[PDB]
Amino acid sequence: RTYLYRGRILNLALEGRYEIVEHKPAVAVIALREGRMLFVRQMRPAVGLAPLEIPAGLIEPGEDPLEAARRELAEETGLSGDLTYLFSYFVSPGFTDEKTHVFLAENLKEVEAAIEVVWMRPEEALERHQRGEVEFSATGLVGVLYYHAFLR
Amino acid sequence: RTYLYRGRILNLALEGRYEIVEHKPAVAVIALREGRMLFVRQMRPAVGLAPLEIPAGLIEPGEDPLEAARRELAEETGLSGDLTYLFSYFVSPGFTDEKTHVFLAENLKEVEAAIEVVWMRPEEALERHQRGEVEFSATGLVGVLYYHAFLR
Ligand SMILES: O=C[C@H](O)[C@H](O)[C@H](O)COP(=O)(O)O
Ligand SMILES: O=C[C@H](O)[C@H](O)[C@H](O)COP(=O)(O)O
Ligand SMILES: [Zn+2]
Ligand SMILES: [Zn+2]
Ligand SMILES: [Zn+2]
Ligand SMILES: [Zn+2]
Repeated sequence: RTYLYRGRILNLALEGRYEIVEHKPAVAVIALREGRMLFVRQMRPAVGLAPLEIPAGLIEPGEDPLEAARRELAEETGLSGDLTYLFSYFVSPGFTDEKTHVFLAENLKEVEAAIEVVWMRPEEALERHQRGEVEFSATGLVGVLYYHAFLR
Repeated sequence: RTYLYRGRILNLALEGRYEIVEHKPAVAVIALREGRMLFVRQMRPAVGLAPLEIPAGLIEPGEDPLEAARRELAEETGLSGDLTYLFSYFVSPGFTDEKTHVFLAENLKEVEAAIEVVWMRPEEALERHQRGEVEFSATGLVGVLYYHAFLR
């Protein structure tokens, strides 16, 4: 494990063959309300566009998944609710170790009044994408599929 | 966009603030057969473990998503089938531009006889994970949720 770079949100290392990008673990929050899912959008310079996503972020030091989940929901949408741990996944285990912890939010309450809050019915997000009008981050897609799988 | 590294499967660059890992687009194949989903496992040095995944890989030069999908299914499981484009997503648009194209495979036929082929019912993969016995890559999770959403 030889490091070629130690950055702000990632490190670039080598393990002989493998190029490994170490990355901080992250969280994602799935929230449904009156048939609409809470998506969000922000400019993403890494991809040149603003894909459809759900409240998410990096787990800060001394903070655990749940806590991180709570903070992200509040900082990105100004809402708080009852969170339940659903599952987790490695974004791309082929080169990075970024692991995302997904949560479900219920009984959302306005606790606060350029990260666009986008309430939208999962069915329409799915249609817009199939029509090529909008893109998906892993979180957005997982939010939609999860919904179609367990929240209808 | 200043490059700090140009590697084999990724490039590390800077856009003033942003640390950007350019990555080749990838494909993923969802296949169900007699209630079992076709998962796969391989050692992943980037994460130190072998998460539950579905046939996937990098799109080679001159190859399009579908073609890549076909090749991966065949090289990793020795099967071929009827593939349909489902949707796509950016693994982690926060730092990388890796985009994955997900396909569904049907009417799988053995076209060929350390990437472990793991046939397993999505319900059990889901239970094992909830029990903390197994991890998920984004592809594996998407495969499971997609199944629970549209293939039951
Ligand atoms: O998460 C997997 C990504 O596709 C990585 O880029 C990984 O290195 C790809 O490896 P492979 O082609 O063996 O699936
Ligand atoms: O795909 C998003 C990943 O979490 C990236 O690491 C991204 O840089 C995180 O940014 P933020 O905390 O603003 O969501
Ligand atoms: Zn954030
Ligand atoms: Zn931070
Ligand atoms: Zn491959
Ligand atoms: Zn290759």
